[PDB]
Amino acid sequence: HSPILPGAWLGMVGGGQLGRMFCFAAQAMGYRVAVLDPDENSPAGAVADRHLRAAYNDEASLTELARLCAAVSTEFENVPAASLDFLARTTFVSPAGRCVAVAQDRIAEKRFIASSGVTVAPHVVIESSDALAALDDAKLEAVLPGILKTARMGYDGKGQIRVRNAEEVREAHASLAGVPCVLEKRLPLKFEVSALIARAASGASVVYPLAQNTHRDGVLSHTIVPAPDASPTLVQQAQQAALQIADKLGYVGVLCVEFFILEDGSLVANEMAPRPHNSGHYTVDACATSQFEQQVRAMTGMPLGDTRQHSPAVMLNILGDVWFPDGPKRPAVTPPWQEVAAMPAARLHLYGKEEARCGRKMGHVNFTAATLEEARTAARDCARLLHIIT
Ligand SMILES: Nc1ncnc2c1ncn2[C@@H]1O[C@H](COP(=O)(O)OP(=O)(O)O)[C@@H](O)[C@H]1O
Ligand SMILES: [Mg+2]
Ligand SMILES: [Mg+2]
Repeated sequence: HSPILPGAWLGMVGGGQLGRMFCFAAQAMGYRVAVLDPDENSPAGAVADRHLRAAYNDEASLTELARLCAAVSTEFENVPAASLDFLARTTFVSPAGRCVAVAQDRIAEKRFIASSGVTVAPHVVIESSDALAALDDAKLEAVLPGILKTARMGYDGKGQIRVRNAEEVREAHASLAGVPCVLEKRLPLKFEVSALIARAASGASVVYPLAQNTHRDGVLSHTIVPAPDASPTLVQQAQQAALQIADKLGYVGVLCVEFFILEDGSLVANEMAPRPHNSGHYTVDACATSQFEQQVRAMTGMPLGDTRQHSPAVMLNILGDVWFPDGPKRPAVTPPWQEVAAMPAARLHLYGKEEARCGRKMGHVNFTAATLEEARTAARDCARLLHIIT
């Protein structure tokens, strides 16, 4: 892989905020970015050097992208793997379609992570309605109460149903149109962490500090780095687990592995994203090389960057709910960005999305300071200001 050098065209399939932040990282280093995204108002397309407005399976546009670009990546975990494989006929694609196919499918993903030597949650695979019908209630009850999750196309807790007995499992599967699913035992979670790694085609890799993540209603709310409740041993285990998965997968790119720490202290792998991750946004303001720059480096065959964290950090997600302080049925109110910007620790990142909607990710604020407790305190003050907390 002769390295792809500054000045070249780099392709990005998907045009959300992750693709937008990739654009800034690539363009700062002198690359040009072509974004393929069907939406006219794409956050990434708005800043890309070129936006191909097309469906992710459009043959002509895929051909155009691969002809223009020396290397192509994605920011969209649910992208069709066949689109990445089509692109790889004529250009370098990182991560490869085969890797994305494993990570985007909960059944394949749990099997693969287990086969890497990493513990996953107790679960029952439900391949089809016919298969579920043949399972006895005891086999379901062994992982109940639990969560029925669609194997494909879930994000932000969607495609998931709580289930408390075998009958609810069967009704839930019908409610999900009978698609393949995983039934996971609900575990007693003490805290959640994510390991962020980048891996080059050579097998070289870098790892970030462990991020400690808090979710509300299944959506990431904030991230604290380095994880205050993760001992050096656990940090080491979680990092090695992500690297073992990435090595076995032949993964080239940025990989984020989410973990549970249970009340008994055990580490359980939840899922992985074949891309930069919401819980890695802090790297932009806290680390030498951001996760977006690692994606550039991995896909170009350039050396991976240093992951040194120069400042402790907290990321606070900004959902569209913040625009509705008087409730969703009342008019939107522009959030107090002038008061956020008056906070010394605050690094404001807004995605350029036109319409604020509840549940929609509109931005994030990174808080950096000399000490983690100063950053945590600032993020709490900002959360109260925005009515994220009381
Ligand atoms: N087996 C489980 N036990 C307990 N909590 C869980 C389990 N699976 C998921 N959760 C909770 O729900 C959140 C979202 O589930 P996850 O499968 O990660 O959804 P998504 O893929 O949409 O991000 C997790 O971060 C975790 O807090
Ligand atoms: Mg996944
Ligand atoms: Mg998750």
